[PDB]
Amino acid sequence: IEEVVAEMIDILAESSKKSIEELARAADNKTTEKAVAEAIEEIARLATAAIQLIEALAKNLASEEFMARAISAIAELAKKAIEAIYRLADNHTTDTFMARAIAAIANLAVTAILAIAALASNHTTEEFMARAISAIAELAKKAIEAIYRLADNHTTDKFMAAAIEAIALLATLAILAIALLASNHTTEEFMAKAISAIAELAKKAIEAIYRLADNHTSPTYIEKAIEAIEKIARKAIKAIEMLAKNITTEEYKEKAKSAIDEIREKAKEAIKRLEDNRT
Amino acid sequence: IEEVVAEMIDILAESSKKSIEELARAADNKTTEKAVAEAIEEIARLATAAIQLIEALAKNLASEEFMARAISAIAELAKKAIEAIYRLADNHTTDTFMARAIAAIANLAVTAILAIAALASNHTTEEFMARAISAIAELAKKAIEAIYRLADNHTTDKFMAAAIEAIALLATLAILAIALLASNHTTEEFMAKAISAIAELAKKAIEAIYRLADNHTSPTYIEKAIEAIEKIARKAIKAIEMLAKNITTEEYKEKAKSAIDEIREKAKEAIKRLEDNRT
Amino acid sequence: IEEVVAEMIDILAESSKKSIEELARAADNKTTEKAVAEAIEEIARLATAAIQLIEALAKNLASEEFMARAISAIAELAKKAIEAIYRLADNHTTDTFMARAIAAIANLAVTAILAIAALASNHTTEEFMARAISAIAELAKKAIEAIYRLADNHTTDKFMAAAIEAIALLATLAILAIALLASNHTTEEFMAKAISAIAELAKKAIEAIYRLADNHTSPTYIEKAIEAIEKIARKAIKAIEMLAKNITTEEYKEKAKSAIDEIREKAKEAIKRLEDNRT
Repeated sequence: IEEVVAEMIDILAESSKKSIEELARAADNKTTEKAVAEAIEEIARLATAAIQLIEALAKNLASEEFMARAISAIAELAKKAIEAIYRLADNHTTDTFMARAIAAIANLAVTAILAIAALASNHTTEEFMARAISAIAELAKKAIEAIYRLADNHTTDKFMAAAIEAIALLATLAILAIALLASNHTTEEFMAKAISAIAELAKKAIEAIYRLADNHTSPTYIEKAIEAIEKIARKAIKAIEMLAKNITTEEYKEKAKSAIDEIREKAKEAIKRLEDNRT
Repeated sequence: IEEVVAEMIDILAESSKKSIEELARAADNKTTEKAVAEAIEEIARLATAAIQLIEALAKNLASEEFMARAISAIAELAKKAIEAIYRLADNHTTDTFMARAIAAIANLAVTAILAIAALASNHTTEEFMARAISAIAELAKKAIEAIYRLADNHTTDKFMAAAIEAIALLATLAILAIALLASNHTTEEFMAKAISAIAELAKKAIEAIYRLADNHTSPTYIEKAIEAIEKIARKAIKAIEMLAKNITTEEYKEKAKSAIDEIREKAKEAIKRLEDNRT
Repeated sequence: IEEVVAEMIDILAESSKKSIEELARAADNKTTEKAVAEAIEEIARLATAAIQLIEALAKNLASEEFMARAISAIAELAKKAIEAIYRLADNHTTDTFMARAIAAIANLAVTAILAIAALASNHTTEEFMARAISAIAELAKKAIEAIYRLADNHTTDKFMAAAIEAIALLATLAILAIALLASNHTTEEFMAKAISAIAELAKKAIEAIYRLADNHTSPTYIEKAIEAIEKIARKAIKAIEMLAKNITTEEYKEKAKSAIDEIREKAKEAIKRLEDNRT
């Protein structure tokens, strides 16, 4: 009975969340930063382990109802961990450790997204697939935002550039993950939302990278930021287009065409602002 | 040829065993405590990594004989790692690190249990599944006492509660894992053996939590211990109940209810005296 | 679309590689030996992480060329990390840290090989499997040399014995992995090539261990070295034989008989010279 298996999943989830919180609460009472990073590491490893366990267990589910429960559980684990890591990250003074917290957030997000994507591939109901797609989008945006806020506190362009790199992958993979699942929708309504979700991800990543990039002093890194931004846009456009290639009603695609145009105009404007501020 | 795959699995196991003890042996002559904790984590990683590798290798096996060896290998790894961690944990003076050691064992035990469950799910023969049931029970019991033994030498009570929770999950997860495997049996005698295993785990876990509670100083903790105990009891009973539902013969059922009756009252017995030890 | 999954794989591979080079670059300018080791741990985990992600994704591919891309990607990941680690290991003065470095190199190679082995099992065309066998063999040979070069820099015979062990495990598993993959060849031309790969691996591992053993002063470790060499030879010979039973043409078998003989003669020569060096 998967109900019992889903219960096994819940048990793992609640404990993981509980452990994460207490460890976080413990970290607030510690002084030396190396140990604070360890608290983040413990949170990161626990979340990664639990996600891996739940996924492997989730493959043994035939019921979408229970598969949605596993995905629902997995997403909250990621979000909870990301928040815990973020607030702990606010207490770091060394960019190296702040970079590691950023690294941890990205890797959790990638792990969670890919896990959800792999599970979501087995859904026949579009409603549940839309929820999985929604979860991925929310995870990507959350992780990207956390990284941005942390990035403002770096002094080294190299570390800010490293943050930019991490954001780009979160954007790319999330889009790709969404694309694979969105390709499997027969309902036109849900397909339009994926385009909307993708567009928002593109806008978020592009804006964040711009804002970090605007704080660079070295031309070499700003050029890397510019390179990164358009690649996100080009990826997003293909995703929207390919999904649009398989939809028949133009009403929704005209908005999809609008989405493509907005992504371009936002990206072109962002890059344009960056080049104008270069020497 | 699975013989070769089993040979790869065996090689992985022996190497893992070799590394774990050596690291443990090294740790006994080092002080610091940080390095001993590092050794424990390394041991945890070795066992977890090896178990994950072995499972993945074991999943491509069709012959049950080789799979039982794989299940046995996983069981042996845990016991060696657990025993090693326990003896090393006794060499720490800072209770926090012993609490961390408890975390490693619990997470380690869970990894092994689910792995065995996943392998055992592919068995058609009740005999080999029965070996897995005993193994899972033995892993939980070994880990639970190990956690129990460690809790007695520390000074901060809440970590006993942290230990108590960890104990609860081992009991909790083991029961469900046992339930899933027992569910695939057609012969009534073996189901009774599984119920007995469940009963032993429950009493084992419940007694431990009780023994920790008398060593607690503040009132809220025993209520949590009480909370922990009862959740274990109701489920185990429910698991036994649902398994008893699958028996047609009148003889065995009285023992299943006997198991239920013993689990309830003994649990009741443990808890109420705590109220006598409660303020 | 498998292209999209392969596209996701591409992002992960380049990024892991991106991070690996950067971590290596940072490590070379730092002074605390632990921080270099810390970077190595990061290199190991990231390399391990990407493989863990890629493998699960690659299993969802139907086109074999894309599977070969994944095998290639995994292979390139391992080599890059190993090379990076070696460069860092040369900067260690303490053998203790070097033993850990040896472990990391070994563990990465094992991870990649097993991943490829699991992936390679899904190829029906002998051509790509021959590439898969080749990739595994080259990874093994590369890892053996890196460890061998590092072993030359140790002062403690015990740590070299650990290095000898590390070489042995890689040789054995690669040989066994190749055997499993070679078992799936129908063309005798291709089966003979797998035998050749095994023979080269055997001679290489034996050669490394022999040269390391000559630098020992203690008989106890050299006796372990004879043991180490001999176990490898026995495994390789039987592996080649098992492959030979499924060959129908006597011509290729003579090469296998030759291959076995070359392995045997190499081992006795190696062992005998070691016996001449005992007191």
